[PDB]
Amino acid sequence: SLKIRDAYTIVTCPGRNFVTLKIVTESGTHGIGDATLNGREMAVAAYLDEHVVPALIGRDAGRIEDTWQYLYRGAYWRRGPVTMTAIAAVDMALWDIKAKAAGMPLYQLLGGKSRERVMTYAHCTGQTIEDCLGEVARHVELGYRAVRVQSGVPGSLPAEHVWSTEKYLNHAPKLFAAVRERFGDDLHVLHDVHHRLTPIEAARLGKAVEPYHLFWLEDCVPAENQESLRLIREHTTTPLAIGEVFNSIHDCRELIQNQWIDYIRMPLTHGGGITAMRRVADLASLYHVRTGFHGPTDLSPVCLGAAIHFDTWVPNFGIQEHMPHTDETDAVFPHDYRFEDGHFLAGESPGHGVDIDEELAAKYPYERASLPVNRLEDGTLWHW
Amino acid sequence: SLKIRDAYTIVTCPGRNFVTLKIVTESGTHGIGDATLNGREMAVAAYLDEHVVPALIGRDAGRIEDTWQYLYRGAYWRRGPVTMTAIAAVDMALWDIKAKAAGMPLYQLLGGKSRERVMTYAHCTGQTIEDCLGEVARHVELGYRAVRVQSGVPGIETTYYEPADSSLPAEHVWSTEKYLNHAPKLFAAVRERFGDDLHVLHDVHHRLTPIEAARLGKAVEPYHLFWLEDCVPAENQESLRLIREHTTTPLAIGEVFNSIHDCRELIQNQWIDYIRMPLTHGGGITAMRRVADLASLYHVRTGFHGPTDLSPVCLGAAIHFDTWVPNFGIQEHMPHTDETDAVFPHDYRFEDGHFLAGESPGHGVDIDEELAAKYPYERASLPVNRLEDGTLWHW
Ligand SMILES: [Cl-]
Ligand SMILES: [Mg+2]
Ligand SMILES: [Mg+2]
Repeated sequence: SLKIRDAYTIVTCPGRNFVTLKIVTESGTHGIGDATLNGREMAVAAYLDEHVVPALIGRDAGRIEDTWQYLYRGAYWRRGPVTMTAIAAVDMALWDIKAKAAGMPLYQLLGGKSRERVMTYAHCTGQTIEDCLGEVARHVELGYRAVRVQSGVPGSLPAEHVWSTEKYLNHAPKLFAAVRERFGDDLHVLHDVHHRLTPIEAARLGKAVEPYHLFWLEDCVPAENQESLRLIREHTTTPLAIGEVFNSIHDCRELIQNQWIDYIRMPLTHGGGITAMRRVADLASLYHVRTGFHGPTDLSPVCLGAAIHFDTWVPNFGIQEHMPHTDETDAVFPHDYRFEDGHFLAGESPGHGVDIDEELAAKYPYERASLPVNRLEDGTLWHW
Repeated sequence: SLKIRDAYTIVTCPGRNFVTLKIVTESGTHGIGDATLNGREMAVAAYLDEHVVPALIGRDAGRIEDTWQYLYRGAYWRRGPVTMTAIAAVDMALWDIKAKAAGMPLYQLLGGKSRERVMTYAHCTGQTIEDCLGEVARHVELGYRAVRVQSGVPGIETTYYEPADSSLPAEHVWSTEKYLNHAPKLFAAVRERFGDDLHVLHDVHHRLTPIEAARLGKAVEPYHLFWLEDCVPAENQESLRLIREHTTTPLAIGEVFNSIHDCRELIQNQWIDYIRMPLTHGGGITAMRRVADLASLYHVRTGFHGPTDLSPVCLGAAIHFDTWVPNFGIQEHMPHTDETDAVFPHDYRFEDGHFLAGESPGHGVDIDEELAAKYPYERASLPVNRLEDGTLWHW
């Protein structure tokens, strides 16, 4: 393997912000990794630019494991979203370089294909239940076998939304009943609670939606305290998914080992890269837990390409979220993964199959954009 | 309550790097908060500059709790050293403002004094055991009632003073077995020369596995350590169980934590005796009050991390906190340089081995921005540790 000659970040906004890390070896071979942390992007950019990048110069790029441990342990302050995203970007770039050196697409390096295609789900959202059903129909036509459904509840800086738990709990089952009435049983139907309930509230929701057989009920409750899942699991057989806001195996080890969830959602970019996520997937597999990588637009095509490779190999694959990037984003990040009849197909190019067009990236300057916050009707700052 | 008219960071290196957040209200009143994260300073600087500061403008400065929740929950990505340090800086600055508004020193706002002075410990280090003993003698004469003792390990070139000593991480070498065979000799020697009154502390600094730390704890029981600190890496909190079940040497942990969720189980299971997470890295006064209160239910006491890499702003606020908190254990003292002290004027005092909280309204610390500008940032990273075979280990 060859030494790192150069490493640098690229920041671009082709429809939204992305941060990318590029590593270049003495042979000229290079790899890239996603470093995007939505709404806190420059924290990661600075973590990389000032503290990590300079330490990479001269390192042996082949030493993926050593580098991961060096950045993880060597930071002294361990775990965290900025921290683990910086580490993920390095890790992804190094796996890219290793696969290129091997002359293999990334999935081959990981252990080869376990499946012929990677099932996705699409976001189907409407203001009304009827609007949502319209979106489902349009996505089913495109070949999506699974859909995440959400509808309105009647009644630069962060936007401020208002929330009512009880109005939502009383309304949500109506959406799922309408989805089943219109589409029947074959369709996989997913729902994202987006952190807003307490455990016994989520247990009530879980029970209420059992007749609709959801693929998963996602992020029922904030789970910094992993025990938060216990009451839900004890009271419902609706499958549960969690973890897009996680960055470490230590955020979910207990959730997994106690069989409190069915799908782990932590993605490559935020969960410490391929190196770390293999270990999470493997722990999950001991307990029948499957992968369900977060895949919003705010993870770049670099992450998506690598995710599709990972998805193609991992035995306990569950599903891959798909929120299509804009044409501008796809142009900045040329890639060889393909979408066909509701599924991804991994690329065959050595590496994870994604590149970055630096000249085109430079046409789209960073523009600050923040995630919304949520407040209760009395003004209480809540979970968004 | 007044609105925030301005907010900004100040970066300065009067001997080492500090990052400070300053918040200014409509009336001109201001507060400051420590934002320093040793070896990753610019990540926090950017977190604040690019993402938090712009959202602070126009907010009601009196709404400390709401602002804490807004930044913690609103980030979406929760916890973590960069995240929680940024939040702590805001929180500290806002408590500073509130205490000034109340016309009270911070400890009064928290519930008043629980003690008349704040006991500290000093760092005593030397290449040989004899060198270390000379330092103990020197600090005991200064009035320290407590000392953390560290000495070199024969057959090991470098062991765990400003650790962030290079632009890029220095590479140290480590041998667990040489350390385990040697360390008890240090404590034996300290007790032989100084007797039983002195509080003696030791920092294992993350290098052992649980059963190894169990062995060490047992071996040092005769020497009655105040605490054995950071025995094992503790992302998996269960890592403390074997140690606790095998030794009665008191245990301290947590300088590398940033959330109550990093130590909830350690505390509730009674696996530690002292919690070390400090204000700057632990989400500020708002969060650390809750951590200290959970700890008190289980006889756990506070032992705030107090290295040079937390600024006088943190130290001053820590001393106020220490003065009020019922379950106070001890306050670490690593003296700042004269230049650092000049850049952050403050009213806490050190007398006869103890801190005395200030009496001026606020946390009693300010920053001289004109002076701070005279000391430019200089990157400094913490070292890494490798085993003798080259394995990247825990520093
Ligand atoms: Cl972080
Ligand atoms: Mg989600
Ligand atoms: Mg320590």
